[PDB]
Amino acid sequence: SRRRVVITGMGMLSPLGLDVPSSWEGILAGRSGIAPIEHMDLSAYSTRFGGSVKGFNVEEYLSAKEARKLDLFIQYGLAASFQAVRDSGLEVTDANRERIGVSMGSGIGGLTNIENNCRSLFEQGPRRISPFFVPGSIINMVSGFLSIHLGLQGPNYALTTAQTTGTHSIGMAARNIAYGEADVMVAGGSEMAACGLGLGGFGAARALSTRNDEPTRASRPWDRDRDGFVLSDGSGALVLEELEHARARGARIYAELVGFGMSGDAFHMTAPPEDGAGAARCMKNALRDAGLDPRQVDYINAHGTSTPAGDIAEIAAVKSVFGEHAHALSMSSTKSMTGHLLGAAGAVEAIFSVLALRDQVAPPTINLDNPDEGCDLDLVAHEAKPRKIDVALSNSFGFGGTNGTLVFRRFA
Amino acid sequence: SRRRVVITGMGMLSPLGLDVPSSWEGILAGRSGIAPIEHMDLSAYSTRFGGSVKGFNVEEYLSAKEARKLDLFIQYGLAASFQAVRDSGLEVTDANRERIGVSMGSGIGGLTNIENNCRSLFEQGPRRISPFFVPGSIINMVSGFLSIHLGLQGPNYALTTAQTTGTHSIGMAARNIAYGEADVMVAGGSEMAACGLGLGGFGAARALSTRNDEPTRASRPWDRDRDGFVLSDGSGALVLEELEHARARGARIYAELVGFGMSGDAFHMTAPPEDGAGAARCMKNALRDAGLDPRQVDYINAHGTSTPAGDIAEIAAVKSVFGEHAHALSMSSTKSMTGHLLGAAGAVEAIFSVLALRDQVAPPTINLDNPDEGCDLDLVAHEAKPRKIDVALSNSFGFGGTNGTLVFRRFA
Ligand SMILES: COc1ccc(NCc2ccc(F)cc2)cc1
Repeated sequence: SRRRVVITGMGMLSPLGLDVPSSWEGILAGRSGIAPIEHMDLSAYSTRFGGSVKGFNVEEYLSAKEARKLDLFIQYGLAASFQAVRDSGLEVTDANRERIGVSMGSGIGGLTNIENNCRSLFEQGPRRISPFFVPGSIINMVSGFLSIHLGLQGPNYALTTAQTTGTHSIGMAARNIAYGEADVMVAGGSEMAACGLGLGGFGAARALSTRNDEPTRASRPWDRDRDGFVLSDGSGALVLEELEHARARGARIYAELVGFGMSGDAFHMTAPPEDGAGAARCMKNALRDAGLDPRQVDYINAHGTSTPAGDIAEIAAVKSVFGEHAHALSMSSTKSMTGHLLGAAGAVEAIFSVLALRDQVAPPTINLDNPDEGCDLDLVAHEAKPRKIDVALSNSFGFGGTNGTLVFRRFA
Repeated sequence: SRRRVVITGMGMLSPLGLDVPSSWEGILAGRSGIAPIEHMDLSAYSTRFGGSVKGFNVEEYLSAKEARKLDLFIQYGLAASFQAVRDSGLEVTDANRERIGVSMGSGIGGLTNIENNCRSLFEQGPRRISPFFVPGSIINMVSGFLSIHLGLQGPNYALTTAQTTGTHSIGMAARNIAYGEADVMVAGGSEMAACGLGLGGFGAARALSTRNDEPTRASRPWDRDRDGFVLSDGSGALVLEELEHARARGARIYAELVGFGMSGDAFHMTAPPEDGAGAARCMKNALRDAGLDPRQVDYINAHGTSTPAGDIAEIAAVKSVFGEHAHALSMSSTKSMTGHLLGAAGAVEAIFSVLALRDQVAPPTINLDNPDEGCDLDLVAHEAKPRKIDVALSNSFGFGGTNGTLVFRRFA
């Protein structure tokens, strides 16, 4: 019968910091992590900025020997995973290693590695492709390498649901524990898509903000002057744990994961429907899964990408689901500060939602100077809002019309 | 308590054929789909052959214009998915569309598109990158395009667990139905990694057979002269359906899916442990999930990749799990004929396991001329073996030590 799932450990690399506390301090202070990109010449590109991880030292985690084999998205996912496991206090033993698994996802995986090996193939020939190209680039190898380093023998998999990945990874990992397939899961996502192929590919779709002359103001969810998402890098990982397992070992519990929803839009390969129908179906699944009155929802960490169509679809969905209570909850987009970490977005945002519960504060939507037509909810414009938060919802939406919602609440 | 899951529809593209019955006819005849790769200069590569899909006509499924937006691996996944849904007879309605979902995965996704967009980027710069590059290449777009085309609003996701993808996709879709999150799922995988990057990437790791002179003899699982796997393309899709739902509409039921196991080796990035301890845990987990004793197993569709270490690990795993019954079951690698479809391997081999149940026949391991040291099980060398099959397993063991096992049973 379905068991309860709690969060005992969290870990992160973001554009705001090299761990959770440093990232969260930036979130509550309204700081932007967005800056012109330094790692490549982007003069031929329409977008030349994004949310980079600043000062990442892989030798805090891995030998230089091993680090050289791995795409940055794997390095970031392992860094977040190691933080989360250490934060949990969990000791892996022969008695429990079969009951601990990992579901760390990515939207794109090792794009830097692919580009670099494609350059070798075209300029030199196939004999110059790295022997480590496949195991060092493909998406499941955060789950794989973490399992090898910590001896995790439980369910070992990876989701790839584009901008929904982190949310789906956490929800499905919670189902593994709920249904008895595991007692512990490390789950979340990681992404490093900031190479020519990534900025070029999103650029070709005209999906990205082109505010190159003022990057900290580019990401402006629900602002009438928004012009697309800001591409960002990093990782979130959480340790999910069966409740009685956590209680038995005296774990610190941050919050309980009470609900998870998925739905497909079945609308369009890339565009969300303007009315938010799929996001509404997804949230209602998640609230019913959590056994909640929708009026119990205090805080929503929106997907809030700063696209014209996405941001308005989310208002329409929240109004449809919550009716008059839509005017009582607080909803914010931390992408205003972090940008869009794509497959890691739902992972860092799940962590921000849990910290909103721990600290009783709604993070701000920075840059919300002129709310667009119909964007008239409490969007926590400019400044963090201390408030009562018993229930927090984290939403994600992605290419293929794929929707995820996580529902967290305080644990006593 | 759990609902029962049955298979009511199957679809496939393989190196043996453009549908299930053509592919299966090849399998029971011991035919190879392996040949030198055409319309591609592989002079500089150590492997010049593999399993290509021959004469695929995407315009049976899509307009030319919609096909130009999608990587081959997406085309192949959609072809198998549309076949599977047709074969099921299912009518999607407003009354059931929220209960029908998709989980079609890939190990590598859009390598051909990545390669062609790299070419444009390096030669001409980012302004020649296709606008459809990202949504036409990312792994969740089979689930996405299928949901949009058929109006599916149920769980929409994609797994990427390397060579385990197709098995995990089917197993986790089965869990969705068993635990009441959906009534119908389309599940499986697709792969098209025959470009410079795929042949070059696996080749750089010296993971591929280099038997260029005799491509049909390259894939020789458990044979003492095997020298690595053969890279193959295609797709498999199954319609999974809650039993009472299948019976109420008079569906043709092929078989029941009674068990799913997952484990992690936690051993090595690309090699299994010599004793297959992870594969043994995974099969034991799958049989426990099915409430079956190892002695009830009749037929195993092996992972059987034709790698030195992989093939011997599976023999050790089977001897460990099945003890005095290990010689009584039949175990065959259809990869002897199809080669290794990576993320689609588990999907086409689940279909072959179901068909082994329908037709009471163990498919051959072709090329098993000189069984290696300790390869003394019934490996169905050279020719198909009619036999009693009530319970069939299908195993997948991939990079990162990620394992999957499906248990299928005759339905009456
Ligand atoms: C935007 O284009 C894409 C980028 C990545 C992927 N898949 C993951 C992946 C494939 C091959 C690798 F070597 C490493 C990762 C597909 C499409």
